[PDB]
Amino acid sequence: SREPLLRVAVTGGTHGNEMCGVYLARYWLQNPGELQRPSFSAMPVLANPAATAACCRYLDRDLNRSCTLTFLGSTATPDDPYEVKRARELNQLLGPKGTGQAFDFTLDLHNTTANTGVCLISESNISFNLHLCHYLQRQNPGMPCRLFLYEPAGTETFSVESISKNGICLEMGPQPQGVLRADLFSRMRALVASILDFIELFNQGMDLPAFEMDIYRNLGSVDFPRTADGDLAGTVHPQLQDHDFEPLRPGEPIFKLFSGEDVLYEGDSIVYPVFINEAAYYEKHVAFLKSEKIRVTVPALLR
Amino acid sequence: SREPLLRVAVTGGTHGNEMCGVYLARYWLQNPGELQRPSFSAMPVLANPAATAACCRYLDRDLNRSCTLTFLGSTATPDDPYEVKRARELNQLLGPKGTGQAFDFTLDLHNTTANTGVCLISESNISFNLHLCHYLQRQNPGMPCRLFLYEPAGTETFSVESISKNGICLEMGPQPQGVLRADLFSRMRALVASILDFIELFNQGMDLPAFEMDIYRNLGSVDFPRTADGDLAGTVHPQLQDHDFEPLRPGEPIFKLFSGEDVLYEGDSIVYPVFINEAAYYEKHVAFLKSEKIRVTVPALLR
Ligand SMILES: [Cl-]
Ligand SMILES: [Cl-]
Ligand SMILES: [Cl-]
Ligand SMILES: [Cl-]
Ligand SMILES: [Cs+]
Ligand SMILES: [Cs+]
Ligand SMILES: [Cs+]
Ligand SMILES: [Cs+]
Ligand SMILES: [Zn+2]
Ligand SMILES: [Zn+2]
Repeated sequence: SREPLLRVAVTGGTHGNEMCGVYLARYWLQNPGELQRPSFSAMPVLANPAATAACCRYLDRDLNRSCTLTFLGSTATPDDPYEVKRARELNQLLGPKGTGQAFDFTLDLHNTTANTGVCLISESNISFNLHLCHYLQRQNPGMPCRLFLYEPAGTETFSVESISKNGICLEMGPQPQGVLRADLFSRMRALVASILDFIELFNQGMDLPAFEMDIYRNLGSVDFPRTADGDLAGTVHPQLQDHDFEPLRPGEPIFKLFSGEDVLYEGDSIVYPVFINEAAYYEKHVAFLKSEKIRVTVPALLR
Repeated sequence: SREPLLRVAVTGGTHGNEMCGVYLARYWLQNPGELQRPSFSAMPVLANPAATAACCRYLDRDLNRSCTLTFLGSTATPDDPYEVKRARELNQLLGPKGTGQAFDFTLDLHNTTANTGVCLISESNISFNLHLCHYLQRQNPGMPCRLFLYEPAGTETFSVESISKNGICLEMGPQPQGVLRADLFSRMRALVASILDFIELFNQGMDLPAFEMDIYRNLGSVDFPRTADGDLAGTVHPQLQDHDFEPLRPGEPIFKLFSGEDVLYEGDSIVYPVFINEAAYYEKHVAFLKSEKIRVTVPALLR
């Protein structure tokens, strides 16, 4: 017995310098009509108002890492990081996380400086999210739309979309932080419209037969090569740069050191690097994430 | 009677989030050998240490707009912007500006999120700078190396390189702020080496015969389309994005509004837009600069 998704949010500016989501959220707040469908209206939300006003990723800490139950359930304090305070507001608005009052679905919009193209980022393999990705793939022949599965591996989910009963991140790159490209703005705007169309079809009872699809599952990160003092000793190798989701094979170059030497991948198997050279990840010690490409069977969603 | 250039500086991190210059300056500070030539050694300088440590363009104000004689000659104050304080240090180091103690040449390194490719930015048409550009063009067949002339039009020059008797900015894009690409790092490193080779040949007495070359001269800026509240109402049109230094003709699209309409260029003549969609220029109200392409005659530099 299918439950429609009637409480749906689209969040932008979770990171204040990722410009598509910032400007889409700002635009929809003045022009909500675009987010309405017959069965439901999506609420646009500017997730990090202060980082957005300042055009930076975050003020005190990364909002998209502050939505764990531990943070949300913490006793308030004047000294709390801004984004912890804001996370608690989002929990009031779209949660409380893990309870029956939480929103049905939150679509959280992101941009990356990595050449990811269009990808959906999910913290679990819930079949609805896979059907959604498949639907976007179908609506956009020739346009890659990949699903990146990032299981928290324990213990606590941490993202803004995790506050809702379900949700997903739409990530689009490459785009410099603080830069709004018309091409990505329009594409994201059209993909959001399609995601809302999908929710509408789902609500109206569309049968979604079982299928198989390739997805990418997080294996873990690789840091930039560093000096003893943890400064960069090199950066992403020219042959790896811009090649997100493409096979990286053992013995292939992953970094170029300032001293001139190549650093080769020393893994035992082929992996698929994602988020290659994201500005925001330098301080996180991630030059790229390794993923495994796996073919999964997606259960039917039938009335 | 030619005067050699013996006091030469290469400045990086004038803007703390432009990563090629940041990491080249950091690397050369530990490995200066690369900046030595028979007749002279270039001194590497990290221009904005605090913005660089924080990986942002500036802390209080843009350092590359703080080197006017007015700022440099201002009475110090605890309340002074950080970059005004730092500008005064650079004036002590490489100046004082407009006096005989100033450095012979400062090469200031920049990155832009605009697709400029390689360009040299000069605040005057001094023939040495044009010969330099021509030499780089010759050393790199097939690689555009364009000269952008940005006369202050009065009254005061404002850049870090303007502190020295002469100088120039080497600008390379596109690169996201906070991202270091190996390809641009190596290219800038090789161009710096060539600039130093040129200074060495000049010092050793190379004759530089007169020639003609095309350059681009600043006409002024065009702001993003804005709402009454000065927020973005659109961004750079997809047909203009990434097309720096290419002809923009009257009647051609320059912006795409969020409402869907195109904004067309309404100028009387063809211009050549530069710095199209630079992150740092949003707050400066510049979506691009208009330039005129002009063929100039460059005087010989003979012993
Ligand atoms: Cl489906
Ligand atoms: Cl990439
Ligand atoms: Cl020449
Ligand atoms: Cl551009
Ligand atoms: Cs509608
Ligand atoms: Cs790719
Ligand atoms: Cs040398
Ligand atoms: Cs170009
Ligand atoms: Zn993000
Ligand atoms: Zn700069």
